[PDB]
Amino acid sequence: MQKLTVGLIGNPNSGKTTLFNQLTGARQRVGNWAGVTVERKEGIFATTDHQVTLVDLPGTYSLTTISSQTSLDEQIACHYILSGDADMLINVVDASNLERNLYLTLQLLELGIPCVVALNMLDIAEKQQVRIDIDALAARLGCPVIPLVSTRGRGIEALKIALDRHQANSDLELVHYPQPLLREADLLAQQMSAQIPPRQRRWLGLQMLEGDIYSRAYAGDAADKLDIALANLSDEIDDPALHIADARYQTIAAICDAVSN
Ligand SMILES: Nc1nc2c(ncn2[C@@H]2O[C@H](COP(=O)(O)OP(=O)(O)O)[C@@H](O)[C@H]2O)c(=O)[nH]1
Repeated sequence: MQKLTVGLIGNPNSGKTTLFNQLTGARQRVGNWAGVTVERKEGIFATTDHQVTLVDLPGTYSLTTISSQTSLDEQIACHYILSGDADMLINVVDASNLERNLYLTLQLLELGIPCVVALNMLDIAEKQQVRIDIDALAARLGCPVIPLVSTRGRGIEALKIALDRHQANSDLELVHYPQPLLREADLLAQQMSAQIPPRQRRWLGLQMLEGDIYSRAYAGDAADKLDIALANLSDEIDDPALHIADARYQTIAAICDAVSN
C-alpha cells in the first residue's frame, strides 16, 4: 500500500463535489489555498493498492488565461497541477457537454499529467439522447475514461480500479499545431528550468505564445517572448493565439464527432 496524491479537476458544474463526497465520505477536511481566501478541500480513501489523498481543485474551464480579470479560483488549479505535488489527476467531465468540457481535458493530456477521466452525468446525456462511445473516447484521449453517475454512486468502484492501474497516458500526437508555433514554443521551451519536464516546457511556450498572463512566471525567460512573437510576424502571421486555439478546438471537434451518436 503506497500513498498516492490525486487532484480532482473539472469545469464548474460537472458534478465535482458530488464525486468528492462519493469518494471520501465523511473523511474530508476543509482548509484554504495558502495565503488566500479560496477553500481547499481534501480528503482520503483507499483503493486496492493505494491510500489516496484527494485534493479538490477549483472549477475552471481552461487553464490558460489570455485575460486579466478571470478570477483567483480559476487561476489556482494551474498552479497546483504544475507544482507536481499530485501523482495523477481525476478529470470530471459532464458527458452532457462534452465538446465544451474537453478543452480542459485536452490541456491536461497536453501537459502530460497522468490522468483518468470521470465521465460524469451519463444519465443527463441519455435524457438528451446523446450516446457516447467510451472505448472510442479513451482510444482518442489516450487515458482511461470511466462512466459515472455521481448522484447514484455508479462507477465509483471502476473509477478506483482505474486509478490503481493507470500509470501513464498513451503518448499521442493529439493536436496538430502549425510548425512555426512549435518551433518557437521549443525555442522558448529549451531556455527554461530543467526541473520542469520537457512536455510541460513545450506546453508553456505554446501558452506564452498564446497570451497566457501567468505562464511568464514559470518560464525564467519571458525576458524572451517579445522576440518569439516577432520572428512569427512573417510566418503564421497575424495571430498565434488564433491558430493555437483553433488547433485545439478542431481536435476536440473531431473527437466529439467520432464518438457521439
Ligand atoms: N442528474 C445528475 N446530476 C448530477 C450528477 N452528478 C452531479 N449532479 C448534480 O449536478 C449538480 C452539480 O453538482 P456539483 O457536485 O455541485 O457540481 P460542481 O460545482 O461541479 O461541484 C448538483 O445538483 C448535483 O446533484 C450526475 O451524474 N447526474
